[PDB]
Amino acid sequence: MQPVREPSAPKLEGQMGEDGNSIKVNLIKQDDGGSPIRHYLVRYRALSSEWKPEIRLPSGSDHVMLKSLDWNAEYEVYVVAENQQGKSKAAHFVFRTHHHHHH
Repeated sequence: MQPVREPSAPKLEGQMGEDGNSIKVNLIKQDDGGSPIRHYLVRYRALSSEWKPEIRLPSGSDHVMLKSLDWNAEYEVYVVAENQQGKSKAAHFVFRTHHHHHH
């Protein structure tokens, strides 16, 4: 267990949820550390929405698609990886869409 370094923070490309009420954030797809990731945990909150505690994902998930979040208002997302020996540093991003205005 000792030579296993913890995983690196998850990757974030901020791929806009054109789908509406949702968004796509990239996920680790390889062994960043000393052992592969086991699970992923995502926590997010919006201006009008609660801090969802965890969105589960398995090690073999290239991305995570979140939903039940504000789209016409601002929201924040935190995501971490959990490998068989420890956890990754959190990565976080903030987003809002549908902010088009007449010009």
